[PDB]
Amino acid sequence: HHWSYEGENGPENWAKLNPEYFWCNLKNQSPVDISDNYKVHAKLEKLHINYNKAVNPEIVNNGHTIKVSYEPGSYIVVDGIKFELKQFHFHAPSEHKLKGQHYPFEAHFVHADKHGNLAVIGVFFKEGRENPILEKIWKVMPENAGEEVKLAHKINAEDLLPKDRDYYRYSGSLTTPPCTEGVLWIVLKQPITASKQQIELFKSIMKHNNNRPTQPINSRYILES
Amino acid sequence: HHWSYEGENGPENWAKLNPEYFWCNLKNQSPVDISDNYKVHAKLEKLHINYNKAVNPEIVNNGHTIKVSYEPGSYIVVDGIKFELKQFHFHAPSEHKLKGQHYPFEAHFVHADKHGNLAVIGVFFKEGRENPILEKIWKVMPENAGEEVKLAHKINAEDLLPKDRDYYRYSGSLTTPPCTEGVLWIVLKQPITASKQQIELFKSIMKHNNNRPTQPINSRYILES
Ligand SMILES: [Zn+2]
Ligand SMILES: [Zn+2]
Repeated sequence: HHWSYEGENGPENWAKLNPEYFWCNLKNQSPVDISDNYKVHAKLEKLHINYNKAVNPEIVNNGHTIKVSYEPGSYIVVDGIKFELKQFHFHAPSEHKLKGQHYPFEAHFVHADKHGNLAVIGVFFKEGRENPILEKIWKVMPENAGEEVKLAHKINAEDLLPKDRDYYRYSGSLTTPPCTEGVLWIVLKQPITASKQQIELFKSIMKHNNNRPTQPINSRYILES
Repeated sequence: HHWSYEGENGPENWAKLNPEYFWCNLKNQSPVDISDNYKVHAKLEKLHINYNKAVNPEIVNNGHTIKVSYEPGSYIVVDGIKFELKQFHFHAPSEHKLKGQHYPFEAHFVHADKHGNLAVIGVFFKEGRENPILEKIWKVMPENAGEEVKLAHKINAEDLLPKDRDYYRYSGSLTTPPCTEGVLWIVLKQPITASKQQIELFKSIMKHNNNRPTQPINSRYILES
């Protein structure tokens, strides 16, 4: 009964598939179109990002994305709370839209506080210079679902963030089942770059687009730092 | 199967009473503590309130609150959408807190667009001069649960609002079962007043407090105009 991005098990049917996926049909779902009608400017706190190197992380093709596990000890501080970075993974094209338009590629940095509350940092990619930290992961990326390899290199997830740290903030959900809500989303405004070849290798390995369609904003607003 | 504000069928157990009440345990519930920690100023549209008189409305004591039915044709316009006023009702002490403080009294004006989406305006009351609309309703409010009477007067809900129309805005839920989420909350900054007699009679008829405890803010911000 595997959920997918297409067909009878695609995103419109996710909540039907499994009693745990009831969230996918509710009112505060992600991703969203970031458009002017419901974004406002606000005085938001500076992003506090405290990342160390991950030594030899595991790289997993779970059939829906390429996921990189992160060793404990790296965190962000939001609203006073520490959220520890657990993993990051990729979507092509982007899940979030900017005024109705996709980016070719999006990375999600998934964090959890000590009670398991989630915060995700989203980073957009535009075509351009090959990203060389991406190139370390791509070189060894398992091509088939359910496969895991150990990267024999150190990597720092900070190198996959823009230097400019202005952001959008809203309250949403995981974008794959079970689609749990109460997720803090922080989407960085400035994209970084990846090569067209890096993006296309990811797409052929994924074999299909792996972005969930944007969801109704409902009674939410998006905040802009 | 019946719900209440205390005991075995009180707020922490609402979700167990009825499968339709699953919302009551999720992550975007109301009311909330309006706290400096997660409140930010923002450029928000002016409230557009277009209320006409309601001729001889029904007043119901449903065991949970005193509810006043409003005649069709009065509405607010938010984000371009017309929400028609259906009813208003009362809580003592208030449901929302400010900086951890209750007000003695709170009114909720419940609106719904043509598809049933909900917008609620909250108004705080402090103890002071008597309110003249409240006086008309209080004169004939049913004292026991399950009773209805028709008011023999016209009233305009606009006279239950403050003159100053600054507000807090956030995405939330109904505060009674089924606790549906996707509710746009608009809480007016400026309290108006009810007399000691008005507050005492309401509390006496309700027999017990009828406010839901405040709920975790989770990943939300409260916007201030
Ligand atoms: Zn993701
Ligand atoms: Zn209410």
